Amino acid sequence: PKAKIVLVGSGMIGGVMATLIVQKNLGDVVLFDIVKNMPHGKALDTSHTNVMAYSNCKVSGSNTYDDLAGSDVVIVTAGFTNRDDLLPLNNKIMIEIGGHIKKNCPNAFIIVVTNPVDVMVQLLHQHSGVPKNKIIGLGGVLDTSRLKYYISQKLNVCPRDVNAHIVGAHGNKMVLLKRYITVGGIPLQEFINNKLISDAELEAIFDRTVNTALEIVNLHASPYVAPAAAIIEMAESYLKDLKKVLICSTLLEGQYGHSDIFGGTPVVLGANGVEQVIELQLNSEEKAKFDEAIAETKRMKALA
Amino acid sequence: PKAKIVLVGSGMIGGVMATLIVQKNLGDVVLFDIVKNMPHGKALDTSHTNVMAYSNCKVSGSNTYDDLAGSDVVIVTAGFTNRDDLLPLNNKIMIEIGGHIKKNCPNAFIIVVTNPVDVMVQLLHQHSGVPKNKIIGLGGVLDTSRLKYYISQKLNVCPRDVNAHIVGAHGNKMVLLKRYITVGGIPLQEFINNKLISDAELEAIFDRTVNTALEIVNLHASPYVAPAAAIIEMAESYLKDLKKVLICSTLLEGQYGHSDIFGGTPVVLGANGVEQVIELQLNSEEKAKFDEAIAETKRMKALA
Amino acid sequence: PKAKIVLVGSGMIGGVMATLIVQKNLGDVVLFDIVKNMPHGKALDTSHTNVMAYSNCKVSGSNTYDDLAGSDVVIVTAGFTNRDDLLPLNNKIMIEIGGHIKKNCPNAFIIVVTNPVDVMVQLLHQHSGVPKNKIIGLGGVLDTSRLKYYISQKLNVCPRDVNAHIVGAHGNKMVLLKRYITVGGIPLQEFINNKLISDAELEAIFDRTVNTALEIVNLHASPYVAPAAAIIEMAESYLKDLKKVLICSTLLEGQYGHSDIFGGTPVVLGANGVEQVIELQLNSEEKAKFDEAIAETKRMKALA
Amino acid sequence: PKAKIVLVGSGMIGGVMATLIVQKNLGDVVLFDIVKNMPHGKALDTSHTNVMAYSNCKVSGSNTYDDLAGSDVVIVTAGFTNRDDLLPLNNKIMIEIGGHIKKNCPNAFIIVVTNPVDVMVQLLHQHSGVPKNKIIGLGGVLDTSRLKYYISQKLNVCPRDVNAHIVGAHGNKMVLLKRYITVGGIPLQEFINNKLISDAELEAIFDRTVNTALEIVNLHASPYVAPAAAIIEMAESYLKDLKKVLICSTLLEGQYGHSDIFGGTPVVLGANGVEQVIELQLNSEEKAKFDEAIAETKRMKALA
Repeated sequence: PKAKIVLVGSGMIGGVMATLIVQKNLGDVVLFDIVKNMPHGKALDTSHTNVMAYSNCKVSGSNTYDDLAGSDVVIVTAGFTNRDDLLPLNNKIMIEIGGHIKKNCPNAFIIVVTNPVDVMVQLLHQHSGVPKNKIIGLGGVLDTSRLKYYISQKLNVCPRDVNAHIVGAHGNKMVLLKRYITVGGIPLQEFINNKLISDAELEAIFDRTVNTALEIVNLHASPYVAPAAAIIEMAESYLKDLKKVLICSTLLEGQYGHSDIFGGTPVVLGANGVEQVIELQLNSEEKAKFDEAIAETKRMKALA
Repeated sequence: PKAKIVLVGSGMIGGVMATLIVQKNLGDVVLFDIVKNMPHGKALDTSHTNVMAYSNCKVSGSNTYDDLAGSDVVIVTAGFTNRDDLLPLNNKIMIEIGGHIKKNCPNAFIIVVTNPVDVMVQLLHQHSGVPKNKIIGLGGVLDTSRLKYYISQKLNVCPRDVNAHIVGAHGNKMVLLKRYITVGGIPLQEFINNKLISDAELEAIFDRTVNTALEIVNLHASPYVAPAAAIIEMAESYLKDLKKVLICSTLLEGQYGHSDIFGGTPVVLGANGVEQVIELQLNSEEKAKFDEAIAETKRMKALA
Repeated sequence: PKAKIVLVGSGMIGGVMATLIVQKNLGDVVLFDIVKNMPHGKALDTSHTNVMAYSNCKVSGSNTYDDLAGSDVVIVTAGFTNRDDLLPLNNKIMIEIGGHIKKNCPNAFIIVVTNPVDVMVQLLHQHSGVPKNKIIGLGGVLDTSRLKYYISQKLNVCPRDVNAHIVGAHGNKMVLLKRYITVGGIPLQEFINNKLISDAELEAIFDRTVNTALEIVNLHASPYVAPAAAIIEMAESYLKDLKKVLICSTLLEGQYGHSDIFGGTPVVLGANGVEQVIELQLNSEEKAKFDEAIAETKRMKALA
Repeated sequence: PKAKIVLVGSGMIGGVMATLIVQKNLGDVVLFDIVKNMPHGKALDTSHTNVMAYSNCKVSGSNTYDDLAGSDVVIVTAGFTNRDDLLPLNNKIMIEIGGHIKKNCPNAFIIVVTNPVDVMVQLLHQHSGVPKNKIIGLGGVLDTSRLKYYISQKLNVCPRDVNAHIVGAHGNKMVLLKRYITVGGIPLQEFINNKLISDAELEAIFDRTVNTALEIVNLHASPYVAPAAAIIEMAESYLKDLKKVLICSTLLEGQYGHSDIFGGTPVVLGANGVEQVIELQLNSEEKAKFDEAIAETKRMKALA
C-alpha cells in the first residue's frame, strides 16, 4: 500500500522533509538518525500534523538501520558538514549506509544529499549496489530554484514560470547556462533585448545563485527549507510517476564526453527511477565549464 | 472577504468552472443564465461538494442580471454557437451583458469565452467600458494545452514540463510557433536533433492541435472540460495574484504591428489584471501568419 | 505504478469523476461505455487538463470490456435510469459487467452507483465473485453531504465541520439519524437548546435532504457533480489508504439484526477495502426505520 | 491584493509557519525578530520554495517593528520560554508589540502563541486595543491534535475523523472532555461499549495528551511542527473565510460562568475574526475542571 520513506539523517533538512511528506500525504515516514531518541521526538511532533493536514501518514523515529527494510525511497542527509578532511569520514558513512541498503532495501529509490553530493552519490551507488537509474543526488533543483526565483522577482512573474538549467555539479563549480533560461517558455534574451532585464543584473543574479548558501550563513541562518522542498519534489516525481524534467546528479555514461562519474544534468524522474538522461547540446564554452565541474568532483572522489 | 465570481452562461463549461472553483475554494459562485431555474439546479448540486472538498464557497443560480453587482470576476460563456450569421446575434448578447457590467460591476475582471472569442472580447470591452487590463479572452491557454499535452505523451515527460506558444487568435487561424516550444526549459529542436521526436510527428501534432475541437465533436463529444480548466487557471492567476505568464486574447496597442484589435499573446495575469503584455520577437514568417489571424478577426468584427 | 481506474459508464457522473481524478492526480483513467466513440471524445477533452492541473494521469476512452484488465478500481454508473421495470434490465447489465470483473480484474476494488444502489451492489457482488470487503455502493456520502451542507448554512460554519449519519439505504427510505448529527464535534442538540437552530428548521432540512434529487430535477437540472465528488472521496480513501469513516452500502452480516443483504452504514475505507464495518447502536425507533429501508431493498431484489 | 502576514518571532515555530504559508500560497510573509539578520536568512531560504510549490508569496525578514504596517494577520511567538519569573518579562514584550499593533496595524487579526498563552493573549489584547473578535490564542487546536491523533491510531481510522474538545486553558490544567470525543461523527462511548478501545487505554491517552510537550523534550526534541500547523489552520480559516469550528483562547464574557478573562473554547473563525463563541453545555464536574484552569490563568495574570 503506502510508500515507505526512510530519511537517513533527522536534522533540519530531515525535519522539513517529514513535514512536507505529511502535508502532501506522500507515505509513511521513518526519521532515522544515530542520535538517541531525537528522531522519535521530531516524529512524534510531526505525526500530529496529520490532523491539520487531513492526511494519514505514519511518522516514526528510528535508531536502527534495519528499519530501512521495505523502504521504497531512501533520502540520505547524514554526514559531517579543511572540508577535504571530511571526505573519507563521509565516505565511511556512505559505506555503512550502502551495506544496509543492499541488505535491507535493494529495490529502493535513493536520493543523496550529503556534500559534496556528486561525490557522495557515486560512493553510495558503488557501496549499495543499486541500479544506476535508482540513485540520484540533489543539486540542480535546489540551485535553479534560486536562479529562477531571483529572475522572477526582477521580471515580476510567477516563480515557476522562469525555467533555467544549472549543470555539471552542485557547489561552487556549478555551471549556469544563460542560454537555457526561459520566462513563460520565452527565451530570456528577448527580455534582455526589450530592456526588461539587463546582462549586468543577470551577472549579479548568477553570482548570488552560486553564493546563496554562503549568503544565508552570513545572515546567521542555514539553508534547509529549499533543499528539503527540492528533495521532496524529486521524491514526489518518483512516487507519483510524474515524469518531471528535473536536474539531478546522475551517472554519466558518455554524455558531455564524460563517463564513470556522477554529474548534474536534466533527467526524467518517474516510476522507473531515472527514466531518461537528457544531454544538453552545449557549445564548447559551456562544455569547458562542465569539464571543470567534473574535474573537481574527481579530485574529491580521489580523496575519499 | 471572499471573491464573488459570476459565470454569465451556465452550460457545460459553466458547470465545470463552478465545480473547479469549489474544489479550489476560489470564491462564492453565481451561475447565471437566461434559462429559468437550471442554474439553480446546477448550483444546488455543486454546493454539496463543499463537504467533500473541505471548502466554503457559496454556489447559487441566478436568472437576474443585477446579481453581477459586486462581481470581482465575470466569465462569459453565454451565446449562440453559416457561423457568420451568429455574429450580430452574439454581439447583441455582449451589448446587453456589457451594459450590466458597466452599471453593476465596473471594477470586475472579465474573461470572455464566447466565440469568435477575439471578436467577442473586443465587443464586450467596448460595450462594458472596462479598462483594457481588466478584460481578456480565452484562447492560448486552451490551444497550447493540447499542443503541450500531445508532445509530452510522445516524449514521455510530465505534461506541464512542455511549454509552447500559440498566438494571433483562437480558432482555425491560430498561429503555432514551433520555435517557441520547450521541454523542461530545453528547446524542442534538441529533441528533434536527437531523434526523440521527428518534424513529421510534430507536423501531425500541430494539425491535431488546430483541429482538436473538431476531433472531439467527430467522436460524439464536445470540448468543455479543458476550456473550463483553462478559464479557471486564468481566473485563479488574477485572484491569487500569481502573475503567471498565460497566453490570452488582449488589446493590441502596436505589438506585432497591430493596433485597435484583440489578439492572442502571452500576458502576465496578477491582481492588476493584465499587468504585462509580452510581445514575442517573431520573424517575418511567423508575423505573416499572425497577420492572417488578425485579418480574420477584423473580417468577423466588421459583420457584428 | 499508478493506479488504473476504470469507469464503467461514461455519462455525466463519469465525466466529472474523470475530471476530479486528473485534478487530484489519482491514477490513469479509462472512460468505458457501450456508446461508440463518446468516451474517447470525453477522455481526449479531459486529458488536456493534465497541463493545467500539473498532473500526469492518462485518460482514455474504451468501447471494450477487456480494458478492465489490470483495474485497481472499478466504478459502475452504467444502467437504465415504472422504475421497477428497469430492475431486471439493470440486473442484466450487472451480470455482464460482473463476468468481466471476475475474468479481467478479480482483485479490483468496486464502487457501484447504479440505482437502486443497495440492490445493484449486491447483484454485482454475486456475479463478480469479489470478496465482500472489495465492493461497496454509493449512498451515505452523497446523502449526508446535503444534510451536512444545509445545516452548515443555517449555522454559518464550514460545511465539513457538520457531521451526520444517514443509514439503511440510498433513496426515499434513507434513515436520517437526528441523534448522530454534530457541529465541530459538538452534539447538534446543544445548538437546538441554544436556539441557534430549531427542530422545525431541522425537520424541513431532513425532508429537503431526502428529496434533493427531485428538487434538482424540478429545477431543470440533474444531480451529477455531488455524486461524482462523493464517489471520488470513497475511491481516494481506498487508493491513498486514508481509512476515512464513510457511510456506504456494504454487506450486512448481522449488524442491525440483518444479514445476506447490502445496506448503508459507516465503514472504514483503506488499502484493504472495507477494513471495518461500524454498527451504530441505534434505538428501537431508529432500528424500525432501518428495517423499512432493508425491506424495500429486499422487495426490489426479488424483482431483479 | 495578497494578505500580508507578519510573524513576530522568527524561531522554530516561525520558520515552519513561513514554510507552510508558501506551500499553501496564503500571502506575503514577514519574518520579524529582534535578532539581527537571522529572519533575513530564513526568509531567503524559504523564498526559493515558491518555485517548488508553484506559489507566489514574498518572504522577507525584518528587524523593524514598523514592518507591521499593513499587516492583515499577526502571529506572535516572541518571548522568553521559575517559569513564573518570565511572566513580567514576557508582559513587557507584549506591551511593546501591542503598542506597535495599535499604531501600525490596528485592523489586523492577531494570533498569540507565547506562553502562558491564555495570559499573554489577554495582555496583548489590552495593550494593542484591538476588538475582542480580532485576537485569539493558540491552544485547543494543538492540544486536540494529539488527542485526536492518538485515538485514531488505536482505532485505525483517519486522524481528522476523530474529533475532540479540550477547553479552559492551554498547558497542564487543560480540560479534556471525554464526553465530547467522536469518531466519524459517532460518540466514542460506542467504541468503548464494543471493546474497540477501553477506558484504561483512553486514560493513558489523556495523560499522554496533557504531557506531550514534556514527552517530546524528554526525547531530545522540541514541539514546533504541530504548533506551527495548528497556527496556520487558524490563520487560514480567517483569511479564506472558512468558518471552521476551532478551539482557541478567546475573551470569555459570561460563558462557563466566567468573564474578563481569556480561556479555550470552540470558536468559529471567518473573515470577521471570531464570528461565534461556542459555549459547551458542560456538567458540574467538567465545569469544576474549567474553573481550575481559569484560576491558574488568573494566578499568572496577577504576576505579570
